[PDB]
Amino acid sequence: NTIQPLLDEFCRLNELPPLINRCQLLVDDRFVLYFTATEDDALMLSVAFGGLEKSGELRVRGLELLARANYQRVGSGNLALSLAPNGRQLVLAGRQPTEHLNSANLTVWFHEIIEQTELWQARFAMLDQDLS
Amino acid sequence: NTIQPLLDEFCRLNELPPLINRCQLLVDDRFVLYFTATEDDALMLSVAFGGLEKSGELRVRGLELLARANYQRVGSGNLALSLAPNGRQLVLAGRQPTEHLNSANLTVWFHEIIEQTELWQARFAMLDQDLS
Repeated sequence: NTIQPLLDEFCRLNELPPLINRCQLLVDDRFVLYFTATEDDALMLSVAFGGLEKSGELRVRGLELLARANYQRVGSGNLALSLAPNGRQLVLAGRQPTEHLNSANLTVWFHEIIEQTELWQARFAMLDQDLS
Repeated sequence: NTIQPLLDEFCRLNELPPLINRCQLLVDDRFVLYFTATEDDALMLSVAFGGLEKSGELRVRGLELLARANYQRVGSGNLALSLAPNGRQLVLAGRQPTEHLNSANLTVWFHEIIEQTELWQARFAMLDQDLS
């Protein structure tokens, strides 16, 4: 119904600190996942996993990867890759109506986005892994 | 397919042809809207509304607009912009499980993707409107 009871049950089941506007939770000592209650009865999950180079070929390479990655399916909730307004931060986010959410599949969705984060962080970091 | 009756009721509700994998519907004599049954028991709407310049600074400006577009909510939240595998076509597309899809909310969605299509077509075309 409302997000707070579902988040409490979610936090209980997976053993996570309490959650509050929006709230955040640190995951695996590595990512900050944000939990936002939209206006139209949906819960958004968003995570910043990296950054785009400021300029040059490396920016363009990351930009071409960004643009194409959203064509295939990224995850549940219409998970999508994007760039924050500062032009630098790489973000994975999606939202789902709270009406169809309960603790179990909120838990599968949490594990899906963490999984996809790690894969995308890896892929973007591998653009600049060559040493001369 | 299991969702053919819903589509046929959605069409017939909206004065539209019946629909065939995937179906294509020509909308307002301007857009070819695709309906796809995904392998996730989901319905995917997709529309190609334009294309990125093949190369040069106008391509990069299109890529920058592409990467930022998906940070905001597009429509409700179940729509994202992407570049097609061919690297040219700009695509608006979103997924939703058939589970709760009814003819009513498939109508609100179908009007939303067409509306967002018109918005983003205009925005990308405004990248190249100055004449010297």
